[PDB]
Amino acid sequence: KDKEFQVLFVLTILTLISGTIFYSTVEGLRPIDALYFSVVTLTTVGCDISPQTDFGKIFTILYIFIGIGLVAGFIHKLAVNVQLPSILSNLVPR
Amino acid sequence: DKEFQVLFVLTILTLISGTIFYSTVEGLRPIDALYFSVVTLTTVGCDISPQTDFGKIFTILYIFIGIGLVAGFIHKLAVNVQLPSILSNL
Amino acid sequence: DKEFQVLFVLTILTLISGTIFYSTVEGLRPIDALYFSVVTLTTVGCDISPQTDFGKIFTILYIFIGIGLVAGFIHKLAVNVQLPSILSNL
Amino acid sequence: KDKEFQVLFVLTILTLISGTIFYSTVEGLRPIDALYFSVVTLTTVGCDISPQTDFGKIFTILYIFIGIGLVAGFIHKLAVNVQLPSILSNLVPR
Ligand SMILES: [K+]
Ligand SMILES: [K+]
Ligand SMILES: [Rb+]
Ligand SMILES: [Rb+]
Ligand SMILES: [Rb+]
Ligand SMILES: [Rb+]
Repeated sequence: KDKEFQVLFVLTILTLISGTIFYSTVEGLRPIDALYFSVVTLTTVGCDISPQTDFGKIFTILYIFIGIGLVAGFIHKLAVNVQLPSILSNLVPR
Repeated sequence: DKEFQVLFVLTILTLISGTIFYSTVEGLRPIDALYFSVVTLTTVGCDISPQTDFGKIFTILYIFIGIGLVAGFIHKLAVNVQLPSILSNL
Repeated sequence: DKEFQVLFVLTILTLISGTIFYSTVEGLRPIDALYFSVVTLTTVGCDISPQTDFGKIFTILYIFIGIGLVAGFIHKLAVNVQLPSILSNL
Repeated sequence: KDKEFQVLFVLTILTLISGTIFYSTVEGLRPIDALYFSVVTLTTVGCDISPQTDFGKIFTILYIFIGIGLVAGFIHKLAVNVQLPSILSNLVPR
């Protein structure tokens, strides 16, 4: 078990929870839409919508700067600790 | 190089999976479904988004499932594409 | 850590430079100019684009000038932000 | 002088030239807008516009897959061979 991976996972879940609550409260999005906006923002995919309120713009700025680094670290650890071992195991002739 | 070959195959299958899902669930044309799948997993982004809740949840999982895969494929593809030029001018 | 400090400063100045340019040349409000600068250099992207040719050329140069800087800053910021949690649960 | 950096530079310039010509021809954009769309696409920033024609969609797909890797490699080499040495030199007390 990788502690760095566990922390990055919990931090990402809390980050996405925080984003969902914020955008559904301040920007008036449905929780599902708020979660989607948080995910596509922190993975840098982006969305067709932007925050309308100045508070949403400021939060999104800070959210982006801390969130991108965490999610990116989680995606890296997810690739090397889970997806890559699973791919390798699944390529073994049995 | 079997490393690049497997990354290609995985990327193809992932993109196929997205094209099928978005063309059937989100009603996009196949070419538009593929485009959405590609720009989503490469993080270029689109000027549309899934309008169904089912499509939103899928795109979230689709991103985490495929974003790292496509990143690895783009890297290996870059190496193979530029290596002839590096070797020629060297 | 002076490494993180200099990356912070450089990022601040780059973002300030974009906010000034986009608020004056592209007529955005300062907060919107900053938002555009941030989402452009982090590659999140925006639902607008510069409408003047001068703004387009600037954003092209602005991307190549700052994209690598912000990437390095986001990495160092990530390390500093998560390191207390790593150490606490270890 | 770094040959890898030189090749990555020339390849990026040719890639952006190719994109500009394509999008101004097939998608009917002004050359400046075509170049902008090529840059923001290959850096993954994205644009508010998407290709309208099916040929533009297919080209953009292939363009993205080859273009992102090259531009990303150029940006890396630009950071380590040019921007970072320049920053370090500019931080030297004189
Ligand atoms: K975008
Ligand atoms: K967009
Ligand atoms: Rb809400
Ligand atoms: Rb044109
Ligand atoms: Rb991106
Ligand atoms: Rb984007």
